[PDB]
This record gives sequence, C-alpha cells and structure tokens, in this order.
Amino acid sequence: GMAKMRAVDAAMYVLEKEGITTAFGVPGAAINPFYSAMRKHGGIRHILARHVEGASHMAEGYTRATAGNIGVCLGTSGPAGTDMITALYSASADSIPILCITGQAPRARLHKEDFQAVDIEAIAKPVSKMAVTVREAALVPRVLQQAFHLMRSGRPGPVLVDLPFDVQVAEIEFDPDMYEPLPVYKPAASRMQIEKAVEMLIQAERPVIVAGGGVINADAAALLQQFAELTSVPVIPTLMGWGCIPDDHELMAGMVGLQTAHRYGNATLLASDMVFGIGNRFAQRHTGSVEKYTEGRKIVHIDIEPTQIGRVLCPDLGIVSDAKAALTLLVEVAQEMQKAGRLPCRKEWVADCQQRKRTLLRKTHFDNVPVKPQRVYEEMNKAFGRDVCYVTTIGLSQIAAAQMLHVFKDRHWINCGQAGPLGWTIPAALGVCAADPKRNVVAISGDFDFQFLIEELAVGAQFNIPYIHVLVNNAYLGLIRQSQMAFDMDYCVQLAFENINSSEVNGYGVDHVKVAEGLGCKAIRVFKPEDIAPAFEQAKALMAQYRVPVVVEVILERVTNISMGSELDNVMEFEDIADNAADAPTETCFMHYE
Amino acid sequence: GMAKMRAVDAAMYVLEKEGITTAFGVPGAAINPFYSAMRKHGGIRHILARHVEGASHMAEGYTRATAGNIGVCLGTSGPAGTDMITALYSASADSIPILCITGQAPRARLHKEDFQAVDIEAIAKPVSKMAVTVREAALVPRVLQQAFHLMRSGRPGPVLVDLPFDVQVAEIEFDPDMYEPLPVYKPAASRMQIEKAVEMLIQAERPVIVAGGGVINADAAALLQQFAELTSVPVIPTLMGWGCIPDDHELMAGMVGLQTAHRYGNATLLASDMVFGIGNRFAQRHTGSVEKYTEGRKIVHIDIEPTQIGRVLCPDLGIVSDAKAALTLLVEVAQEMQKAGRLPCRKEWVADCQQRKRTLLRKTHFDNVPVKPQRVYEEMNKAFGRDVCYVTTIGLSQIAAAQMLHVFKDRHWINCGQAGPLGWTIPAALGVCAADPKRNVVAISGDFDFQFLIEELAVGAQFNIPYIHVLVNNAYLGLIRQSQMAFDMDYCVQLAFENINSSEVNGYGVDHVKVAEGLGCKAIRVFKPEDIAPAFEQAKALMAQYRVPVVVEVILERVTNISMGSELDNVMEFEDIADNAADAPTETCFMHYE
Amino acid sequence: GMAKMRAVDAAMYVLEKEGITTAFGVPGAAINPFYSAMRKHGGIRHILARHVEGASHMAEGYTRATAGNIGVCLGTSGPAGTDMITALYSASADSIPILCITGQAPRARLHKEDFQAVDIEAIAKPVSKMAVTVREAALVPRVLQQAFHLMRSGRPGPVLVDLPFDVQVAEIEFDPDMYEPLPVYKPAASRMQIEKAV
Ligand SMILES: Cc1cc2nc3c(=O)[nH]c(=O)nc-3n(C[C@H](O)[C@H](O)[C@H](O)COP(=O)(O)OP(=O)(O)OC[C@H]3O[C@@H](n4cnc5c(N)ncnc54)[C@H](O)[C@@H]3O)c2cc1C
Ligand SMILES: Cc1cc2nc3c(=O)[nH]c(=O)nc-3n(C[C@H](O)[C@H](O)[C@H](O)COP(=O)(O)OP(=O)(O)OC[C@H]3O[C@@H](n4cnc5c(N)ncnc54)[C@H](O)[C@@H]3O)c2cc1C
Ligand SMILES: Cc1ncc(C[n+]2csc(CCOP(=O)(O)OP(=O)(O)O)c2C)c(N)n1
Ligand SMILES: Cc1ncc(C[n+]2csc(CCOP(=O)(O)OP(=O)(O)O)c2C)c(N)n1
Ligand SMILES: [Mg+2]
Ligand SMILES: [Mg+2]
Ligand SMILES: [Mg+2]
Repeated sequence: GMAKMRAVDAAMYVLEKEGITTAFGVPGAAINPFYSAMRKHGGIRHILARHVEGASHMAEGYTRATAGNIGVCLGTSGPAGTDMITALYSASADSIPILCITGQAPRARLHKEDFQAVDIEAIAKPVSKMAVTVREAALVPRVLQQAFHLMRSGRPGPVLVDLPFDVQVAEIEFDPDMYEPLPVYKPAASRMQIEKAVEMLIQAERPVIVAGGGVINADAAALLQQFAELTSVPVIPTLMGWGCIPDDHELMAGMVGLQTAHRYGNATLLASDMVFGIGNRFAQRHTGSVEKYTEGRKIVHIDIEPTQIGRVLCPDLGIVSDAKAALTLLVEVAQEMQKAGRLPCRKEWVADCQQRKRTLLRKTHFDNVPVKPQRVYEEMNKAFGRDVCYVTTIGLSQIAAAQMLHVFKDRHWINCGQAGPLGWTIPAALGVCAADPKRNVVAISGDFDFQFLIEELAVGAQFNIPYIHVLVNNAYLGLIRQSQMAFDMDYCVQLAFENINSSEVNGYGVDHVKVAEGLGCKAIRVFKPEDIAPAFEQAKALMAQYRVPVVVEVILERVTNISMGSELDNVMEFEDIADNAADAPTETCFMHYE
Repeated sequence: GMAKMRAVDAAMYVLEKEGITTAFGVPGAAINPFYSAMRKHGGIRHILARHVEGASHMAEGYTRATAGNIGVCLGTSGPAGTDMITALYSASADSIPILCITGQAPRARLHKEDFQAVDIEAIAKPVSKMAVTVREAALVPRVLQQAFHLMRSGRPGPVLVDLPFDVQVAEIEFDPDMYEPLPVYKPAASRMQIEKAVEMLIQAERPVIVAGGGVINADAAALLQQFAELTSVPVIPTLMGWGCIPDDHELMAGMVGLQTAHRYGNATLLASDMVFGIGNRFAQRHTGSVEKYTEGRKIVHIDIEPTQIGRVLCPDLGIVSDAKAALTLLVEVAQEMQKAGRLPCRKEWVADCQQRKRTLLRKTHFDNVPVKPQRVYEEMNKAFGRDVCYVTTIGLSQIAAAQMLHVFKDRHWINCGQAGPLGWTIPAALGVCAADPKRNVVAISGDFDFQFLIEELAVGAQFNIPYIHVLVNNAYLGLIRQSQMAFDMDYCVQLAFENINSSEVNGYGVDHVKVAEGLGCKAIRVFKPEDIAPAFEQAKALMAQYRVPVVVEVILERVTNISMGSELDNVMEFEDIADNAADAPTETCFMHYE
Repeated sequence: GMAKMRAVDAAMYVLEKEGITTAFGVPGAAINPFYSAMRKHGGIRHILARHVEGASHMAEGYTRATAGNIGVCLGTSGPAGTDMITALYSASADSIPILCITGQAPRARLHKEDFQAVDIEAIAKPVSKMAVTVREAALVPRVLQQAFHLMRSGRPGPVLVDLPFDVQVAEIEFDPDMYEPLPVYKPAASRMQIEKAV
C-alpha cells in the first residue's frame, strides 16, 4: 500500500493505472530520473527514436491506431520540448491526444539561464489542452490524473507535462492501490434533439450523411453504419471519417472536397438536399465556399464541442453530443420510426448516387514509362488485402492516394489531415505497428516527405518493426510545383541532381535504396508499371524474412497534375477521366476486396 | 521610384537594402507569393532544405559565420512555423539573430480552422525578440524594417514574421530609393565606468579576463586581444568567446567550466583574485556553484543587456555596454595608464598560468583499437590548418572536442552552446559554407546527432556545398550513458544492431558510409588510429574533386567517460591525464599551428 | 561609494538619479519595505490616494503635465495590481509612460496560492512596454534602469515592476555614485527624407 517513493515512481504507477504500456522517446540528463523509474517499474516498453520529432509522431500514430490508446512521447529539457511542438499541433488539430513528458531544470533555477532550460509551458500552451510545469513532487500524480481526464474528455487533445529535475527525484508518499482514474466527461444528445434530427432527415428527399473523424474518435463506426442502413441514407465520410463505413458498402457514396475527393462524391453532395453531419466540422478543404456547399440544403451538425457548431457555417439544427451517445439514440429512434412505417423509401436517390459512383471515375491503368502515380494506387489495391491499414501525410502522393485507394474499416486510414507535417509518415507508421503488431501497415510517401525523418527507418531496423513503405519518387515537391502553376513558375521545388555514387537513379538525386539499406532496412526500386505487383510480393516476403521495414520505391514521371480545384463544382481533371472499369479497375463496384 | 507592386515585392527590396543575399527554406502554397517575388527580384540565392528544421539551422550557421550576417529561414504556414521553434530558441539562447518568414492563412480566415493554419505568433513569442502576424500589406516593409533594428540592437535575437496570403499579394505603393534601415541601438560605457574598471584591474594581483560571446557578437576580438596585451592579463574565453584570442597566444589561459574546459583553465581561475568579465554571462556550466566561482575574487561584468548583470551572481562593478564600445575605451585608458607608469608588471602571474598550461594536460595519443575518441581530435589538430572552422553541437563528441581541439580566430568555433539541439551540426555547417565558400569548415558529430537531420547531406550534394564532417561513432548516446552512471543504469541509450545489409559495421547498427553515399556525398570509414590521418587527406582530395560533403566516420570504442564534474574543483579525470607532450602532442605549447 | 543596503534602498537611489521626485500610491504589507526605503531616503513626496485606480491616474496626469515627467504609482500585491490595469491601458494607448510598482509574494511562494498573490506579470503584459516580476535582489536597479530606457525610447509607454517581498529586503552591494541612466533611443529622419517631404 502506502510507501515512500520518488515522484517519478508514483508517475509509473499512475501511467500503469491509466493503461499505458508503451512510450516513444529520447533520454537526456534532465529526464533521467523518469527513465530510471520506468526501468525499475517494467511493463512500459520504450522505443528509442532517432529524432525527438520522430518520437512525437510515433506517439500520434500509436494514439490513432486503436480506440483508447494514448501514445506517450518522452524527452529531455530544452530543445526536446521545442521538437515536440509540431506533433502537439498535429494532434490538437485532429482532436486526438498524445502525452508529452519533458525534463526541466530544477525549480529554483527556472529563471536563471540554466543550460538547455526553456519556457516550454508558454510555447506549448497554444497547441495543447494543458501544458504545465509541475511545481511540487506531490502534484506529479495529480497532474497526470488531470491530464488523462482532459485527453479523453470533450474534444480530445494533447497534454504536455514538464518535470523539474528536483521535482522528479523528491520523495513523496503514494499508494497505488488507492489511485483511480477520473471520470471522462462527454455530453450526450437528448431524445428531443435526436427526434428533431430524425424528423428533418425524414422530410429530406435526397439526404446524405457526412461522417467525420468524431465518429471514429467516439469508436462509433458500427453504429454509424447501422444508422445509415436503417435509414437507407448514403454516407460521405470526411477524410478523417474515412473507413467508418466500408468502401464497398452499397451506401458509401465517396468523399467530398477540393482535393481528397471523388468526382461522384462531389456530384452527389451537390445533388443532395440535406447534409446530416455527424462528428465532422465542415473543413475548408471539404466545403470550398460555404455558400455553395450549403446552397439548397438543410444542414444538421452533431459535435462534441459547442464552439465547433456555427464556426464556419450556420447549421439548421446544431446538437452538442458525443457521436457514440448520439448514434445510439439515432439508431433507437430510427427503429421506432421503422416500426411506425415513417421512414421513406430511398431506392431512387440511392440508385442515382450509385450511378454517379459507377460512371464518374478517373483513369488508373496506365502502362506509361516512366510510371504514372495513379497506376501505383491501382496496384496497391490489388496487392494488399481488405485489412490493409494505410499511413500517409501530404503531397500529390497522399492526395491521389486518397482519391484512388480503398479502405474497409475504421482506423485503417491514418493521416494527419489538418496539420500535414512533412516527415510524419515513417514515425506514425512505426507507432501504429507498435500499437498493433498484427496490423497490415502500408505507408505512402512522396520523396520529400520520406526524406524529412528518413533516419527513423533505423528505429524499425533496431527494434524489428516491420511494415511496407510505398515511396513514389518524382524528384519534386510535386504539390508545390502544381500550386506554383498559378504563378507561372517552377521554382525551388526540384530535388534532382546527378548522384555521384549512383548513375542508375538517372539524375533523380537521392538513392533511396542505398539510404534505406544503410539504415538497416530492405528496399526495392521499380521503373516499369508491370514490375510494381511483383515488387509488392517480394516486399511481403522480405518483411516476413527479416522483420524490418521494406521500402518499395517507384520512379515516377517528374510531372503529374493531380485533380483538384477551388470549389466542389470546379475541380479540374488534368489527367484522363474514366467512365469504364477497364480504365479504373479497382473501384469497389468492379472489384471484390479480399 | 514610386511604383505599385505586391507587398512581397516591396519585401524583396527591403531585404536587399538590409544586406540579405541568401535564404534557406522550404516553399509551400501559403508562401508561394513570397517565392514568386524572390524569383522576380533575383539576387537572393535560395537553398532548398530537406527539413524545415534544416533550413532554420542553416540560417543560424549563416548568421554565426561572419559579423553582420543575418540568416533567413523561409517556410509555409502551419507545421513549417512549428518546425522553426527549436532554431528560434537556439538563436535566442545564444543572443544571435535569424529572420524566420512564414506564410499564413488569409486575414479573414485566421480564426476559422483553415487548413494548416496555426497561431505561430503565440507559439514563437517566448523564443523571439518579435513574432508578428502582419495585418496590412503596407506594414510588410515596416515590420521588416523594425525586425532588422531588433535583430541588430541591444542583446541580439531572432524575429519571426508571419505573412497572411492576402497580405502578401495585395498591392501597395513603395519607393525602394526612399527606404532606409533604422539606426542600431547599442549603449556604450562612459569613461567614468571604464576608469573604475581599470583601477580595479590594476589593484588585482592575479587577474584574468573572461571573454564571452558578446566580444564576438560585437566584432571586437582584435580589441579584446589588444587590451589583454597592453595589460598583460591572461584571457579565459567562454565556450562562446572561444577564438577571440588565438589558442597559441601567450596570454590564452585555457577554458573554464564543468565540461568544455581545461584542467589548467579551472586551476588558473581558482588561483586568480579577479575575474574581468567582458561580454560573458557567467553560465552555470561555466561557473559551477557561484559561491565557489566568486570566492576570494572581485568580479567585473560588462554586458550590453542591463538585466544580465546580477542575474546569477552579484558583480563588484557591473557596466552596461556594447563590448566593442567598451573595449575601445578600455584600450584608450590602458594606454594612458601605460604612459603614466601605472600598469603593474605581471610576469610572475603570467608565468604561473603558463606553467599550469604546460603541465595539467589530458592524454590524446592513444594507439587503441577500437579507437579512443581523444586520438581523433589530436589527428584533426595535425591534419587541418590554423584557419580551420569547427562546427559542432552536443555530446561526448563535442565536449571532448572543446577540451582537445584548438582554434585561432573568432567565428572558427560555431557551436549552439546554450540550447544544443541534436541535428544542428550538418545544417549549421552548410550555412557557414553558404556564408563563406572559402571557409575551411570541419564539423564534428556523434552518431546520434548525425542521424537527426542526416538527410541534409543531400542539400550539400544537390548544391555542391563541400565541407568535411568528422563522425565519431560509438553506437551510443554516449553523454546520456555517462550521465546515467549516477543512476547505476545503462538504459535506452544504445543504437547498435546487427545491420542485415552490412556485416562489416560489426553490430554498430546504421551504416553511415552507405547512407552518406545514397544521399550523394562521399564517405570513408576508419577502424584503426593510424588510418585517421590518411583518411583526412583523402577526404580533402575527394572534396576538391567532387565538391560535396565528405564524411569521415571513425569507429570508436563503445564506452569512453569524458572528463567532467559538478564544480571547477571537482572535475573527475576518468581517462589518462598527461603532464608531457608525448601523451598530448597537439597542445599549442608543443606544436606550431600552420 | 558602494555600500550594503536593501534592494529597495538601491531602488530609491535609482529613482532619484532618474529624476523621480513624486509618487502616488496605497501602501500594503507586501510593499512595506519599499515604503520604508522611500521614507529613509526622503525627497520623494508621496501622495496617498483613496483608490489604487486613483493613484494610477494621478501618475498619468503627472506624466502628461510636463515634458520629461514620469508619474510613479505604488501598490501592494494582489488586487492593487489588477486595479492599475486600466491606467496601464490608458497610458499605453496614448503613447505615454507611467511607472507602476507592486509588491508581491516571496519568490518561493509564487505558485502556492499565497494570500493576495496574482500573476500580474501576465495580466499587464498586453498593456505595457514591460511588465516583469524581479527574480533577484541584484536585478532591482537593473530592471529599473531598463524601465526608464523603455519609458523614454521609441514610442513611449508604461512599465510595471513587480517586487517579491524577499527580493525587496535582501541586501545587495550598490554604488549610487556609479549609476548612470541608459541612453534614450530616438530614430531621426535623414535629410533625403525631409527634402522629399518639403
Ligand atoms: C492535402 C490535403 C487535402 C485534403 N483534402 C480534403 C478534401 O478534399 N476533403 C476533405 O473532407 N478533407 C480533406 N483533407 C482533410 C481536411 O483538411 C480535414 O482534416 C478534414 O476534412 C476534417 O474532417 P472532419 O470534418 O471529420 O474533422 P475532424 O478534424 O475529424 O474533427 C471533426 C469534429 O469532431 C469533433 N469530435 C471529437 N471527438 C468527438 C466525439 N467523441 N464525438 C463527436 N464529435 C467529436 C471535434 O470537436 C471536431 O469538431 C485534406 C487534407 C490534406 C492534407
Ligand atoms: C555539453 C556542453 C558543455 C558545455 N560546457 C561548458 C563549460 O564547461 N564552460 C563554459 O564556459 N561553457 C560551456 N558550455 C557552453 C555554455 O552552456 C554557454 O553557452 C556559455 O558558457 C555561454 O558563454 P558566454 O558567458 O560568453 O555567454 P553568451 O551566450 O555568449 O552571452 C553572453 C552575453 O553577451 C551579451 N552580449 C550580446 N551582444 C553583446 C554585445 N554586442 N556587447 C556586449 N555584450 C553582448 C548578452 O547580453 C549575454 O549576456 C557548454 C555547452 C554544452 C552544450
Ligand atoms: C514542414 C512542412 N513544410 C512544408 C510543407 C508544405 N508541403 C506540402 S506538400 C509538399 C511537397 C511534398 O513533396 P513529396 O513528399 O515529394 O510529394 P509529391 O507532392 O511530390 O508527391 C510541401 C513542401 C508541409 N506540409 N510541411
Ligand atoms: C533534441 C535533443 N534531444 C535530446 C538531447 C540530449 N542529448 C544531449 S547529448 C545526447 C546524446 C548524444 O549522442 P551522440 O551524438 O552519438 O554523441 P556521443 O555523446 O555518443 O559522442 C543527447 C540525447 C538534445 N541535446 N537534443
Ligand atoms: Mg531527419
Ligand atoms: Mg515528390
Ligand atoms: Mg554516439
């Protein structure tokens, strides 16, 4: 029971009681007492990153992989905390938690100019639900107790706890048997709110549900699908809701937006007369101008956060609720409406949505050499199973991937959708693998994203954390090249050079095979479209054999303009469209997934 | 003269008038108008980094290389700004400027949740002299005008300017011929202050001058040396003042502190009866406990910043002044004192200091296999000329380097002494090379520091920026291993693994030769001490031939405890000491440098 | 000559050298050492206000009356500083200085919920050129030295100096004869600009 221990020893018991089994980090002198307590305690597995930013994005990937996870990022004082700000921003932006823990100078030296001492509390305040320097050893367990409440309650977000060295080593009395986690706060919609929403949905003649990341955050994907099935209402996931209904479900109507969207999704949204928003937030890249998005449509919005409702557009209804609590009541009310005979038949509207989904396509089956990126995504759909879990960040690589890959379960699209920090992909993929060693993790990066935190591949090598990384290499910051076309320039976006050690990369610059191999991983380079599928098969074998990351680099044509625009009705199609399966053979209408 | 132009076009004229010729950065959609103006203007050379943190440390290295330089770091909105915080902290901590410029969401969308939009103003406020989102196009030139005043005035520090997209493209009227930089504010010591300081120095019987980074910041190294020569007072540079008097000067008495210090330096400081501090700040790693540092000594402190004086200890005098203004007056007063016959002879004290410097040494000439790191620094002193410019960050690599390398001019030790962010070394070295293509740049890293931002080697390859990188590889976070000895543990600090592609690294993990070569550079691995010198000679040839970075990796013994302690009188010597040149042959007393 | 004295005694010499002769205030337990030093030094005339906001606006009027004047407003910890915010805003907004000085809890107790202790540094930062809690006794003269530079230089504005009780009473070595005010920073137009304007 009660015993004297260091405050960091009490912290290890609190982390255990809060479900922590894993931590990613980089030790240093100011956080050694915490590492010492973690060693003494056992049962937190620590993964040593090769950049503090890598540890912080591994924590994000760990959080995102499985409902209830909270990835932990550990670091020393000074520059370690400033290397975590980008991940705190990314987690805050997507409403997900990570717990960052930093060492700090001793309490009495906080305003001297101690070596590597920085006011991380002030720096991290704008990108966290709480950032606190702990000022008493006895408060260490209580600050952690509050941190877990905040990371799980309301709109989730990250916390940073900063630990002065003397506060860590100071002796307190603590009884782990008496520690209890705080209750989680989640508001819930009343029956009066939900009956009104269902009445409005029954009155609409061409409704769609927009299912956002809040549905996945609430672990409510099955309920979201059940509610759509009972009401026969087509579903448009946001990028952050993608996966909460399977892509081959008859009611999955595609995605909507300016970039990561389908031609059928935008066409269905523009044809609809109501948007029933559940756990979304009507993001600018999803809506375009709100005036066009809302034109002729009633808008319902269910959100756990009151100040998200009406922030970018005014809903017709507006309900504060956790998405699971709300969907539980929505299913119950829809079932009462079904027994009463009050749910309208929607065969015509569902048929119109399905015809758009069958005809408004984009070509992927390109035989071109050098390779066209859209062909890579076709081969990925064929090579990987229905249970594949994609991890990606930003770029033409990621945008075309969201346009052309397919996903069939929640938390199988892992993507920092609001912040998009380059270098996220490798560490995030490692964090997903650490959360679930049985997950079939496949990452997608362009060359520039792959280079930012390329050294993290050695983390997968040292710890034998296997996954497949698809690397689509155009020797370009391709998205920035495309956005520069409006300035009639192509400027500071090229990465090519004649590699003095590798004439075989043909002026593409970095030799990613040699780099990945030096970092202890396996790698395959593909120049021809027909060699992609065999490369994915060899990569699976190399993964099983060596249990390390395997990089499949596809050499792309330098310049491909991916479809995008400034409004839902203005997306330009630069590359070939398709209206037939032969040009787009991995649409779920045409292909059975696993 | 007067003409209508975009506010970013006016910004290009302001940067030109402020002396900017170089920028390091990563473009993105929100900062494209600025890149468009930079292309149209010409005459800023842009270097494309492969991590935004790399661009920001290149800017730091560019600033530090040459008095009057201001390195510029450019990036897009969102995660680009959060990737700059570590460099803003490092520059602030060392009192040097960089100018960070970020794109931002349009003014009217700042409080929506725009894609990749973050409150960088609030995040960067604690680590900058000014961080401002510019709210009017006409203010863009005025905010830059104020930024340059702040970066050069008082205690120098960095500025971040955040540019909403609509503010960048908006039309203003601007006349470059009428633009003038603001005057720089620097307080100057009065003759009454300086005569009092010289009186106190004349009264001391065993004085030392502690010459800090403020002397180099003020570009006053020649005056600092002249004042010491006229008064015959031995000089102890801080780590940040190192180089402001040559290491082979008869009055250079070594360095003082807990880690980057000499046995003779600490012994001389403890034997002295006055510390005449010029442009230093009495840092904790320099003093140990202030009670022991100041015991029996009068303390003078000249600093440009009033609130640095008395922050960590109370000086006997205390003078607010720019170091150049102060040293100009100190030389004049010392010359008047010399003509009056009032400067005491100091032959005995100078002789006592020189005898300590001849006898209180540490061994470097080790024949051990695997290699002992102290032998690497001996070979570097022999291989490189007197004009070598070292760039380094933190680790046992850097601490023993400061103990054992020698430097002979100001701004030939380039080191982020207060913040020490890992990954600093490669980008900082590239920034020094960009500032001065004729500089003989040699970097020193341990393996972990080298890995953080290893991809920046491809920046040197793509742009042909040559320098030599000495990489001392112990497959350890060696400094953290050593600091863990107090916790009787060795935990989460090892980087070794059996590399499945390279049995020749013998379980050391990452193959840095293969990685550096894939990134387009040249690399040599050394296992035996006698092969170091020939490797440095081949590296010079490869550099001249290919004009890319050349990495010389020395495989170290896994475990070496570098000398350090908690007080000046308590530094533990784990490895062999020396009292003879044969064991320490590159001390300047024994070796003529170039 | 140099002498041992409390930091608040050294503060009185700095104020005298910077031309202060008048102060408006309301004493309290946390600022008593400053009042004790003011009494011992003499030659600052103190006007006792009947509201801390009254003292703060007296300081504004004193500044505005005569070029070079800097009104000084004194108060205790806690609510006294929050009562000065409206004047700090009013002074900032018109580009004129006042010097506010508040007492504060001892450094060791700044994050305990000590009686009448508030984070005035954070509250006043938006409406001052500087608002600082002084962390070392030796810094009191240097913080005041910088404050007078800021109040006179560039666009003028007010400063709040927040003084922990232990910092006020701690002894320091200070030589009033060696203190000198900092130079004032004022940019000047060149002839090229004035000729263009004419
Ligand atoms: C290059 C690029 C292109 C993109 N293109 C598009 C595009 O075309 N279309 C598109 O839609 N997106 C696109 N995205 C992603 C986009 O930026 C947003 O991240 C995304 O649209 C947000 O989805 P969401 O509305 O579900 O919001 P989320 O960020 O997932 O958050 C929605 C809401 O969930 C709420 N919430 C949290 N927990 C709960 C809970 N338990 N119960 C209920 N509510 C809860 C939060 O309060 C929040 O308001 C793109 C991203 C990138 C990087
Ligand atoms: C692992 C490690 C070990 C280290 N070990 C030691 C050690 O043993 N000993 C040691 O000394 N350092 C050591 N350092 C470096 C140490 O942390 C400090 O960076 C260093 O001591 C500061 O030197 P300085 O006092 O010259 O301060 P600086 O940071 O260089 O600043 C000194 C002052 O210069 C002033 N100033 C700025 N511009 C001007 C101007 N124009 N005129 C006048 N003043 C001006 C500033 O206001 C500031 O107060 C170590 C660093 C690391 C990473
Ligand atoms: C830290 C950071 N800096 C800048 C950006 C802006 N950005 C978005 S995509 C992109 C280029 C992506 O290049 P690559 O990963 O090669 O992908 P491609 O578009 O070529 O497929 C950049 C610089 C960002 N997201 N994060
Ligand atoms: C971002 C960051 N995280 C952590 C640290 C703490 N730190 C200082 S030295 C060190 C290990 C250095 O290892 P390496 O570069 O291999 O050098 P070695 O000490 O082994 O010579 C670490 C982690 C830091 N300085 N910066
Ligand atoms: Mg990197
Ligand atoms: Mg690319
Ligand atoms: Mg090492």
